[PDB]
Amino acid sequence: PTVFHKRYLKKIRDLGEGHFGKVSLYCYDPTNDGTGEMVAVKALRSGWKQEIDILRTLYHEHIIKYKGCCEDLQLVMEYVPLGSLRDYLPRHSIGLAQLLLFAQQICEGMAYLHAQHYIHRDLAARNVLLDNDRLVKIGDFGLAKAVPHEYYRVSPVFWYAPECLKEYKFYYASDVWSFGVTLYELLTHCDSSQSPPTKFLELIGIAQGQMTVLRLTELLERGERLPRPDKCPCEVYHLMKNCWETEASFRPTFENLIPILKTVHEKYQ
Ligand SMILES: O=C1N=Cc2nc(-c3c(F)cccc3F)cc(Nc3ccc(C(=O)N4CCCC4)cc3)c21
Repeated sequence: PTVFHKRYLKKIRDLGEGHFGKVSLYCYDPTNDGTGEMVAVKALRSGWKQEIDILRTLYHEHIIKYKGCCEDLQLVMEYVPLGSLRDYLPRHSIGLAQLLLFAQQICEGMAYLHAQHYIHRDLAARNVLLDNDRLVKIGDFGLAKAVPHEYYRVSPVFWYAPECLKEYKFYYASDVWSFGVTLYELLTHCDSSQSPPTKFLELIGIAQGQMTVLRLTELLERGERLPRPDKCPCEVYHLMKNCWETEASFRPTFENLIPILKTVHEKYQ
């Protein structure tokens, strides 16, 4: 039942490019009548095996469902046709309350992941999938690692805390910084023109590209941050800034954020 066979799997289309692999849509049809379920299949070496071993362990309402494996090994997951928040939000006017629900849902999945002693390492809107209108699922565990220790010794730098950029140490609290950035993306409706790379490169400029990471590190340590999104309530932006505390230990955990987001969700609903 965990094993899928190459002969009964037929390709429909490519879905995208993740960390250490391409994601493709297949229909898995043993019966030969298109009755069988549609599945997302990710394909590749050392780190690839790790993504299979990680996601095999994980089971949660807001983590993408592992279905099985296949001999090319390939990783078979549930298919979520609505795709990512990065894809979805630019075309669908979604209200503030729904966005906060998604935010709550991300933290519940991340709180689960951390309790299993894993860090994600690319928590970004491109890796948050919609199952349905009020159900996010976190995808792409290609950079995910098992914490040995308080951190893993290590790249999407515009989502990364100063300690990752400077000291090459990824903490549980580093994922919370990234969540802060993801929350910024949701509140801008994942608008390209307001994206973290666009905004940070406006602040840094591109006259000296060899020192992008240095200049990014320096501005963050100066206390400069991404602006408040249009129509974002002040309360919510403070929560963002709390996730972007320079000192990692002053950031809330994902367990701390859940009841806060529940209450903020209930306010604007
Ligand atoms: O269903 C899935 N099961 C796992 C998984 N992973 C990803 C994924 C990821 F999480 C991170 C990075 C890259 C990825 F591909 C995406 C994905 N569903 C997708 C659904 C629709 C489109 C699509 O039709 N698009 C997109 C642009 C407009 C056209 C594409 C992908 C799934």
